[PDB]
Amino acid sequence: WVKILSVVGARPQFIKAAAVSRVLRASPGVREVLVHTGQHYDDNMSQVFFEELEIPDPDYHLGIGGGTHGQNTGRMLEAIEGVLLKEKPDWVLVYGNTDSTLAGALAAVKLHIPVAHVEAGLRSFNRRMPEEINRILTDHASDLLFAPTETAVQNLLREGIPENRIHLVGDVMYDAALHYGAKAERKSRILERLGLQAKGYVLATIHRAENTDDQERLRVILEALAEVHQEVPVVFPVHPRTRKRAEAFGLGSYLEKVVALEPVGYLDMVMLEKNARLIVTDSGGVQKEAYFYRVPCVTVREETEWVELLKAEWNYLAAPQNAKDLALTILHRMRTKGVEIDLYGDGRASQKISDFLRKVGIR
Amino acid sequence: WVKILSVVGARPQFIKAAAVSRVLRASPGVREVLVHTGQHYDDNMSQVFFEELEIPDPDYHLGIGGGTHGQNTGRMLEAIEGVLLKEKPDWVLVYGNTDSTLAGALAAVKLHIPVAHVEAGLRSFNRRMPEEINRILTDHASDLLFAPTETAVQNLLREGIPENRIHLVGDVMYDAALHYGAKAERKSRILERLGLQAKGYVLATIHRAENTDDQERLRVILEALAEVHQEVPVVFPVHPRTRKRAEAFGLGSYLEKVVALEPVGYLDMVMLEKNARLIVTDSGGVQKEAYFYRVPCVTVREETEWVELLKAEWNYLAAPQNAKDLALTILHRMRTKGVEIDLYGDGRASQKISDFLRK
Ligand SMILES: CC(=O)N[C@H]1[C@@H](OP(=O)(O)OP(=O)(O)OC[C@H]2O[C@@H](n3ccc(=O)[nH]c3=O)[C@H](O)[C@@H]2O)O[C@H](C(=O)O)[C@@H](O)[C@@H]1NC(C)=O
Ligand SMILES: CC(=O)N[C@H]1[C@@H](OP(=O)(O)OP(=O)(O)OC[C@H]2O[C@@H](n3ccc(=O)[nH]c3=O)[C@H](O)[C@@H]2O)O[C@H](C(=O)O)[C@@H](O)[C@@H]1NC(C)=O
Ligand SMILES: CC(=O)N[C@H]1[C@@H](OP(=O)(O)OP(=O)(O)OC[C@H]2O[C@@H](n3ccc(=O)[nH]c3=O)[C@H](O)[C@@H]2O)O[C@H](CO)[C@@H](O)[C@@H]1O
Ligand SMILES: CC(=O)N[C@H]1[C@@H](OP(=O)(O)OP(=O)(O)OC[C@H]2O[C@@H](n3ccc(=O)[nH]c3=O)[C@H](O)[C@@H]2O)O[C@H](CO)[C@@H](O)[C@@H]1O
Ligand SMILES: [Cl-]
Ligand SMILES: [Cl-]
Ligand code: NA
Repeated sequence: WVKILSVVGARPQFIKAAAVSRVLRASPGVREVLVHTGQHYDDNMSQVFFEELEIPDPDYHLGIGGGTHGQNTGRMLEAIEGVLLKEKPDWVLVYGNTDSTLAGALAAVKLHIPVAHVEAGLRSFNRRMPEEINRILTDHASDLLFAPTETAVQNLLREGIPENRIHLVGDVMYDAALHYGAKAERKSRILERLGLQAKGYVLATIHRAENTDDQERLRVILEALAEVHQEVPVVFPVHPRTRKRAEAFGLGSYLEKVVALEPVGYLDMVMLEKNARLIVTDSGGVQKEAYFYRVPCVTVREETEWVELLKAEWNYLAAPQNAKDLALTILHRMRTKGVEIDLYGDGRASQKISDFLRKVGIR
Repeated sequence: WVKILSVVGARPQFIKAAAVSRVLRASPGVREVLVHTGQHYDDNMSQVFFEELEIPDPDYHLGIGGGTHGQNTGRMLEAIEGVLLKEKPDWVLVYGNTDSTLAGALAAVKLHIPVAHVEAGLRSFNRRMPEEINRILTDHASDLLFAPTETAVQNLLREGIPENRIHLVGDVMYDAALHYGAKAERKSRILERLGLQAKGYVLATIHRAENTDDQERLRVILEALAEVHQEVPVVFPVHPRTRKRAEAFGLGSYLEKVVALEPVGYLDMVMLEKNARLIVTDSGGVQKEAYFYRVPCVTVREETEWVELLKAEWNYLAAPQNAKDLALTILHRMRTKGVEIDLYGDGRASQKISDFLRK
């Protein structure tokens, strides 16, 4: 009856989409079309998520990826528009803040197709971040804004977005963690294969462009991880951009001084996060995931969007300026806990989102 | 030296860049680089402005136009990104609110090149207009905002954009009218070849998507204008978009019933605006221009971005609901006038901008 077309491109977008897609598939008023831009294309970055989270094959795969901002965004814009003219959906759902997100929103909004932004209103206040551009422009292009936190609500209101278009629904990635938890615990044997026990390692992920594209920042990080490793084993699934940059900069050797893995699937990843002594990341989603599992976290950035984690003291910023301090901060915070607090809703964000889409009516 | 790279695609943008470039051309410590996206390509929509306004040849011409929103915008984003990578400017300047404008900003922001928006903060609150989306996304992507009006300023502040990034400089298209008026006087002979008497006609332009793509709205307008023509001749430079939609909906006879022209150069157009009894338009520029020459204006839309013109009684909104209502509104308004008031500044917006960019 109502057709809702989702646009996904990259790993974190398949996980969110998994959770929301489940509710939309199950809903009777609702046919879904999934468009995968091709932004993430390696099997351990894309395929594995579709398999392990039980997502059906995309209705479209545009096969666009590996280019500049300008190539990727631009080619995505044109190709998504193509799909949209054929499919003529009632809603376009875009997720998060990848180049794929912005391309989806821009494609839709000029065709007068209502766009709903899942994970809306987050701000880094750091415009050099491409993801800051993406979420600002996406949000102002959107008709519905599904905010995960009250901070995000307040950001949107401050940018003069009407309250009637903003919905605090919490976080679908919490829905996903809750839902897929039993499957992870049953199926992952990553601890076994690595020979690791509960709380006998630190988990690390790093891929922010601002960390990977600057040789000195990256060196600071790899070196701090290696030092940390001497005291507590460090498990490092390595983003494909991070590996490419490490290699290009001649930092290959630093990956040998830790337990460096290829990108892992969600199920393995849950298990690593759950059983870590501490998570160190520059990832958006991992910051929250650490909090889900009540594991202290260190964010290797000058800022985070998820400021509630800092207030609650589950998270702590440590910009990579010298390996000495970064290593020290990590080992110190390894001993901390934040305060008890519920964030991110009740794990039924996707259900709230589905309901608001079905019941908004024609303008 | 500061490298300022201007991105322009459409007629209105050439006219603004004309005013801004003359100032930067003759400014110490500034190299100007101009990219033409190719969005307007016809000689009567593009080349004629470069020629008559003495705008230098573009350093680059990306040759993109005539496609969808998606196609135009997408190819311009990739192409403009190409040039920026080769030129590495200190600033990107974008103008107005066309698809070219958005591509330009978006290309630049992702390379961490600062973007200045010339004519920032205008709002129609008609979110469906592709120009509203364009100016909103652009304003939010820009680092400097050159607002032409106080309302444009209040619009930005309401959207959370901080005061220290907003400069009220007035309107460069005012600058342009001043500078080129004289030349329009000596070189324009359009009244001669059309055989019109000064104040012997009404001037019309229509090209908003929401008027042209909607058969019934376009019908009301060409109907209404033909009835106006029975009473006072109607002179109608027909935008190419308008011509094609009119022809598509089999409305081309209403065009022949009035004095329907291909698009004309800025010089002819200045003449026509100056010497019209009243101007009927859905253009943005042309409504300001009508006030410049104290010619009463009727704006064939449900709203305007330039609210000060309604308030000053120089302009009057007339939604295209009914051919006869629209025509009577036009015929009525032509023996009206607005109040004594100076808008859009001193004719030195271009220099105020040029100044903020070196500083
Ligand atoms: C900083 C930033 O803007 N980030 C935006 C960004 O996501 P992100 O930074 O989280 O990238 P990412 O960490 O690759 O994926 C995490 C997931 O991978 C899983 N994960 C991670 C590593 C791994 O080896 N295996 C695995 O399953 C983890 O378990 C976890 O579930 O794109 C997102 C999107 O557009 O949807 C936005 O929502 C984000 N915005 C925010 C604000 O968080
Ligand atoms: C409504 C809207 O969004 N409009 C935006 C739009 O401009 P616009 O509607 O004025 O298009 P347009 O009317 O073709 O050109 C006018 C010029 O053509 C001259 N003109 C007109 C007809 C003609 O035959 N010959 C000629 O020289 C006239 O002398 C006049 O100088 O794109 C502009 C841009 O991105 O820079 C935005 O600043 C505008 N935003 C605003 C707010 O005005
Ligand atoms: C601009 C943008 O949208 N950035 C997002 C992108 O980062 P990410 O760094 O993956 O951004 P891109 O999609 O531009 O990929 C960058 C580079 O990674 C390599 N590559 C990428 C994918 C793949 O399957 N194989 C591969 O080798 C290529 O060298 C490619 O050029 O996804 C991340 C999640 O994982 C998000 O946090 C980022 O916000
Ligand atoms: C979406 C967009 O940016 N719209 C702007 C564009 O409208 P405009 O209507 O020109 O928008 P486009 O640039 O998409 O052109 C639309 C159509 O006009 C025809 N065409 C255009 C140019 C040309 O030289 N020859 C030709 O034939 C083509 O059929 C083209 O597909 O410029 C106007 C100024 O004139 C601005 O008021 C509009 O905001
Ligand atoms: Cl990662
Ligand atoms: Cl026109
Ligand atoms: Na369904």
